[PDB]
Amino acid sequence: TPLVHVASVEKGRSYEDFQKVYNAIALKLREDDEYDNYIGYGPVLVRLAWHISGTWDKHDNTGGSYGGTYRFKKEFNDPSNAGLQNGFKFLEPIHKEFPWISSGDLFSLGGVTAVQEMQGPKIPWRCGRVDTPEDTTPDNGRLPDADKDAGYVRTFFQRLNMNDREVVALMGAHALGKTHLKNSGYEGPWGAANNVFTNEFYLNLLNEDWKLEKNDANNEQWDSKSGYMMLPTDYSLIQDPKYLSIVKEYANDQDKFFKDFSKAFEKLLENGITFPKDAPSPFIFKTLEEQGL
Ligand code: HEM
Repeated sequence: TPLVHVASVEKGRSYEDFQKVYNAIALKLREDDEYDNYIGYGPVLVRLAWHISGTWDKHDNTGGSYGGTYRFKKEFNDPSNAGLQNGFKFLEPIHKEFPWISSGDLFSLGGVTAVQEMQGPKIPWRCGRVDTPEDTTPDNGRLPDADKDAGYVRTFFQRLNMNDREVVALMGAHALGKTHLKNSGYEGPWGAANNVFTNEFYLNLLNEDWKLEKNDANNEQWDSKSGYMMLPTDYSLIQDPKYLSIVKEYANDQDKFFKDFSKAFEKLLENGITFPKDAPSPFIFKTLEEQGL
């Protein structure tokens, strides 16, 4: 009924092989530091890994990270994917160096690497995604809109099998990077330390004096006098009572948030994938710093 996507390890590669891909991504992150006014590519990589995974539909098992479909024009040109071509171009040179890794494995590993190199938590990662044909490419319109409320958010995330806790944990990724008018019709960062992974998102949410205003794209965003912004969907996290108590927990405990994020992020990246019992356990990569590199 539902497609079945069995993870298949890239023939004859082990942990050490993947650690080398990780280290290559990481060294390039370190080196190409001028991107987006010195934010670096970390944030776009995280967003890339979420977008390739977010097309999943728990109803017929289509979409998700498995197929590396983002490589196809249809998904690549998804209006909701605007600005991701930058993460793509960053990974190409890497793919050329390690041509045996599948796309889905590379795209998703980029996300893990960025998080960990940006001082976030360790995210267990599993290999085995297999490139699928251009015809398995999901139609556009499965990624969420930003101009909605808590109800939309809850409903949406339900398609990916995420509960309230998972939704709020994952959204704390908004501490990274920023909106770009040209990409999404939103402009501004969510906080100050946008290339370091912290619970800043939650603090800003609770602590700033947010003003609803329209931007130059003629969209409404919540603006703070500190120069930060929140999307309607971000804001909705404090409008819903269930959401708001989680936000509070995270604002209060960065550890808690890190643990929750880690689980939800991995889950997000593994949705739609069946792992045979003989499959290797999830890998935990060392950072550059842990390797002395
Ligand atoms: C309701 C769900 C979400 C909505 C509506 C949303 C919307 C957006 C929008 C409109 C942008 C700005 C794009 C641009 O103009 O460059 C953005 C950026 C970003 N999103 Fe989200 N997002 C959502 C969930 C997530 C999740 C679950 C993650 C990761 C777990 C994530 C990670 C990021 C990151 C890191 C950026 C910054 C990228 C950069 O600086 O290029 N977002 N998101």
